[PDB]
Amino acid sequence: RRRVRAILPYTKVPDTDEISFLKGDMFIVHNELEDGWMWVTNLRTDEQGLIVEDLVEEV
Amino acid sequence: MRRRVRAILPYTKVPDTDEISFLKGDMFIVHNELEDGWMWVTNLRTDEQGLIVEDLVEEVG
Repeated sequence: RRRVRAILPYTKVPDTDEISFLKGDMFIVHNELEDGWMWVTNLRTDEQGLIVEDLVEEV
Repeated sequence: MRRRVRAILPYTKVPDTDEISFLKGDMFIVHNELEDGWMWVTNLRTDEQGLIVEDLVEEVG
């Protein structure tokens, strides 16, 4: 919880609500789901979507 | 991973069950789609995880 930053880029799986992102991107966490998933907002693109904890780090 | 769906109508869970209550407009992240028409999801407004019927939701985006 707080603001997390992508440690690597990521391209979403089609037909899911995952969002693609680039390394360095900052996110605000809205919900922390089971199995490391999170519903967030990417501050660069303003897109809302799912991202996994394995690809981000606390700021 | 997967997708988000939205409630088109409200629903009050049967007491003491794994169903969850929700309001029209609530957004859910789908974890499992059960062949019996139900699904295991998480309500993003309440953060509750449980069962909901697919007939009360619609696809988003």
